Amino acid sequence: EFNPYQKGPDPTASALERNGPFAIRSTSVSRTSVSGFGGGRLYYPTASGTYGAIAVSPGFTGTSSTMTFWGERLASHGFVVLVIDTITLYDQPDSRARQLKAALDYLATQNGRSSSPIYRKVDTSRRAVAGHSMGGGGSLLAARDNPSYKAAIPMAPWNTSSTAFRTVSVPTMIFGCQDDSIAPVFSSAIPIYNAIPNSTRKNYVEIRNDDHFCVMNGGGHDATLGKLGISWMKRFVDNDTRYSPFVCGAEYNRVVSSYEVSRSYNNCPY
Ligand SMILES: *[C@@H]1O[C@H](CO)[C@@H](O)[C@H](O)[C@H]1NC(C)=O
Ligand SMILES: [Ca+2]
Repeated sequence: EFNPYQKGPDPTASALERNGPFAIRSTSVSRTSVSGFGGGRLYYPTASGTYGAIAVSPGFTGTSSTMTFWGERLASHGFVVLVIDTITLYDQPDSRARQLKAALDYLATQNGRSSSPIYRKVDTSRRAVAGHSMGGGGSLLAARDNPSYKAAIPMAPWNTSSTAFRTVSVPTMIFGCQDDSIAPVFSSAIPIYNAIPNSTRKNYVEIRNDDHFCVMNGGGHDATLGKLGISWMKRFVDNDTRYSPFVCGAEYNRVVSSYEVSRSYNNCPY
């Protein structure tokens, strides 16, 4: 009933469909300054406090630039977000899983460095992952291999075998793009959703009439996907149950019965 991780005002649909109440800054993380991952783009609230840490991976030949929406939209709702670049454009999901792990390790280190823009902004104990395509698989692999992680949002996950995810205990929200021809939802995203233990808080939202890149910068679903992603991270990274209506109740139903959505699965309520 006391939630120490609680931040921002009581959520409204309209507030969650746009940049949040937290002023943010971004800096880049040079490839040369890190091993474990290929650098990337760091977004953080300027307000004093410690926030959940979120690492986001692009997919095959993907760059951090294509997911800056996720950096800005999540950070502005009260998170520290690192959208990574990979060691190589050709890294497979198991590799993207290690890099997400290492990027989260990096944020924890920088959190103790008085020179860092994120000095004392990172709650080391509250970590989440997300990613596009092979980055989505990577995010679910990292969540499997780091069960202390609070949340995973695989977005249009590629074809890591759904078998690999039968022991995921980390609350997982999967985005699908209905007319994805690169990672068809019916053979890729949906079997992964179904492979996750039913005791694991989970959710699948499928964007109607859109392709593999419907979740990326300019995909055309900033309002709805952002609102779902913010709500998933708030719910599980911040244990903020004010966000339940947006993933399980009235405001989720609004979204998931809307023309924008072609499929919806979940083990609600939570
Ligand atoms: C998991 O839940 C699904 C969806 O309701 C159900 O089909 C399946 O039997 C459940 N799995 C187990 C192991 O009970
Ligand atoms: Ca689109």
